[PDB]
Amino acid sequence: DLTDPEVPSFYDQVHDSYILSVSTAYSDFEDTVVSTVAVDGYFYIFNPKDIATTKTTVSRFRGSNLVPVVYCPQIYSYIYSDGASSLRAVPSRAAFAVHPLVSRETTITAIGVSRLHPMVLAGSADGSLIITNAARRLLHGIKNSSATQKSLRLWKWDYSIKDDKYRIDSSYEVYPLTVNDVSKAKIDAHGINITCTKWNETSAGGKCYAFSNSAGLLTLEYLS
DNA sequence: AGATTGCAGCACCTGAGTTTCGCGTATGGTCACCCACTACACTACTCGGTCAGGCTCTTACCAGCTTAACTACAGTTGATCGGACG
Repeated sequence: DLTDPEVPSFYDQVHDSYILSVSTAYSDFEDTVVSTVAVDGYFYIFNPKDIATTKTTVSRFRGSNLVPVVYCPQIYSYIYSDGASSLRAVPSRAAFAVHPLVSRETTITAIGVSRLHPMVLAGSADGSLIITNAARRLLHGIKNSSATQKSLRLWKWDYSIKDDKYRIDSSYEVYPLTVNDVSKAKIDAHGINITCTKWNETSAGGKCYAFSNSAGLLTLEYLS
């Protein structure tokens, strides 16, 4: 309680080890459920009214030391990296309904989403930044999912061990949804991994986004 | 409002990511056999000293003599010896 910070309202065990990310799935029609992932790999959704009577599991991942999880409030779905190399959506009231959104050759390290639109931004540690419409997956039929949903690479960082440049590539690439795909882990230059990515969420700024690599090359674009 | 057509819902054959598995190939581990080296106590044949046997050589003769030297009697002079000195 930010007004009474001396003692917590509750202190209950929910994971075996380090809890990496916690996220709130707010709604005008359902309880404020909370999701959590940890180095033990479990993804749990629960209601803070009573954890013990409500705790539910979405998945167990391989133990991974950075797992981005965010809430897409336009479609009431959590958006998460599987700790390896796929982006997936899970509705807060149907945990079994896991839909994979995109596959990448290197781990998804940062994810961003906004309160005004369903556009999800995901950055992989290969320096690739991808955009995809999560609502097109969530609000439509299962049958033609392998062809009706696609993604676009907005930018790619690259680096040369001998030339020492950072080499931002503006060229757009379309990646279709490989549903049955393998997890992958291609190692890449230390500075070119994407450390954060977020859209501005005001109406005036709503087409603007910001992203960063780990060397320091913060980058912003207005999508017009 | 019918002839032309799409959506998409049903069912069944199928495909890969993922898993469990069998074997190769090769490696450390069990343990059984029989070998090498060592050694305390022993086996046994020969060599060696001692003794007898008995065959063997070589001596030197009896008294006398007659060829050969000693072996006692015998006289002035040494120089250790006692026993006392320095």
